[PDB]
Amino acid sequence: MVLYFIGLGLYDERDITVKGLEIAKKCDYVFAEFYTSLMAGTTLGRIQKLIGKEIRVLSREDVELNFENIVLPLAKENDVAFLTPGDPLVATTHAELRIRAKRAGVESYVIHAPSIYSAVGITGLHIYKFGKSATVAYPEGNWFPTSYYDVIKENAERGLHTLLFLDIKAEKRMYMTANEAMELLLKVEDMKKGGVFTDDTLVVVLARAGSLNPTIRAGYVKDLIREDFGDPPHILIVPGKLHIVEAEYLVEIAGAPREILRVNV
Amino acid sequence: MVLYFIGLGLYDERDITVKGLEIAKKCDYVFAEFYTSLMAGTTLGRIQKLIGKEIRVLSREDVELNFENIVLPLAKENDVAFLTPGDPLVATTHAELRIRAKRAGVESYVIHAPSIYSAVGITGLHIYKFGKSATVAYPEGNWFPTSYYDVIKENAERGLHTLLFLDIKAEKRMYMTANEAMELLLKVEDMKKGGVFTDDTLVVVLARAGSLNPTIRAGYVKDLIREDFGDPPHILIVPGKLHIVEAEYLVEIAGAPREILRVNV
Ligand SMILES: Nc1ncnc2c1ncn2[C@@H]1O[C@H](CSCC[C@H](N)C(=O)O)[C@@H](O)[C@H]1O
Repeated sequence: MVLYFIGLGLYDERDITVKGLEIAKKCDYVFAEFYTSLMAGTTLGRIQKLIGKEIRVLSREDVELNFENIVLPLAKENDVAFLTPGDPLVATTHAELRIRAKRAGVESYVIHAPSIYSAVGITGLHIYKFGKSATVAYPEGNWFPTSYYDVIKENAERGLHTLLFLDIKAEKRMYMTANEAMELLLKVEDMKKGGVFTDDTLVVVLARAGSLNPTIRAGYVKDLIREDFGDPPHILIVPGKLHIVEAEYLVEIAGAPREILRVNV
Repeated sequence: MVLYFIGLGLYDERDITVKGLEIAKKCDYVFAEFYTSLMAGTTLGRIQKLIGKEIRVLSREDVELNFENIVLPLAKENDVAFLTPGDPLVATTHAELRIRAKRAGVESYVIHAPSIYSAVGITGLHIYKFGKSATVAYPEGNWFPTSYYDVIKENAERGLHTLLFLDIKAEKRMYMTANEAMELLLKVEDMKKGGVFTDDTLVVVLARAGSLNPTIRAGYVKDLIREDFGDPPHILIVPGKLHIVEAEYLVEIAGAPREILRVNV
């Protein structure tokens, strides 16, 4: 009669909360999805071992098209857990699943966990200053999405920071790197000429948030575009005007140039 | 040798991540602050019991004025942890404490935890649509804060949602309710008259996020301003233009008026 949406957190199998782990252990059935994002610092086997339960992985179609046929039936007469990377319901499509639960006569509860949306606070940038968020998607065929460029423009215009989620081919386990993201943005700039993202733009890269050793780097595009930020996942941030306290953190903690103190404050 | 900033999560002691617990358990000294937020479902004793260490609570003055005199000295010869509600670097000024650690020759690490900033996903509103955030501060003396009103206006103009952190007076044990926040906004509206926040404005309230049964309610101010949302902490949200799926969730899960389903595109 109960469905639990449990977040797995940021990077490895220990990023789940104590509450989530204990609840998952008591569930009769445990499902999971790894298409909204991945858990780069662990494996399905390591998560299964920690939970002590067999974990049935569901694809995007399994969830979007057949959630009520695969998960809800068992949730009708048993305690069922649905695991997702990060914090449940941050991914736009998750919320709706709670409605399906209601219509199936199944109760649902949400067990939160850290999300990159909030973890970016480790960059030293004030969370309240983050504006609208966006995703940089790989272009392909004759399709070249550029909406994320406009998000940056509108946020920076109001002195706000822009969080850019980078594309990921979950099934193929291919992660877009911050370098690839910067290359694309310069390419979009060259096409839109809005002076939004250039070699002189200050950016912040956060890699492997959740790990005890994430890479946090800040600097101008011209200097970071070919820097090695380590293994995925990577997140790119284009900050707006900085509070001096933000700038000092970037310099002291993220190795940013002293120049940002006079150019971006 | 090291200093750990470990988040405790949204509501109770089990909201800490497994990573944070295992690390805290092995630290020599454990400090904490409980003035940046309110964990309404636990107590110091329960947290102490879970971690198996005596937790020394620090006041805002202890931290802001003497963090380097109380915490850092020990971190030079021991493994020290600093616990905080939610995520240690979200809507707090704790990030700057990492600079003090550095300048003191102390390596610091951050362990994230569920944050109210991302937990808002449970309201059904798309996280990427949230714009700048703000804090509704208690007026004091002849000083009546109003900056949060302009944040809502700017976000609403762009079709973005606004997350409003509500004030807290930890030592005085005062936790601002959504009702009180709504009252203050109506007053600011009377002054500025920007038509930003009125009796007809649609709002969303989230109370005690993190608990298994948080209060999630959506409706018009005139109808919710006197409603009982349960014990604090509370958060208030002023949605921008809604996607149909957001409206459906607000109606099905947050009990909003069915008329909002009819979106004005
Ligand atoms: N569990 C909860 N439920 C509802 N609101 C919460 C909450 N936790 C925090 N808040 C809101 O956020 C304010 C504190 S600001 C600090 C937030 C904390 N660092 C975090 O990451 O969660 C509270 O006064 C309240 O307005």
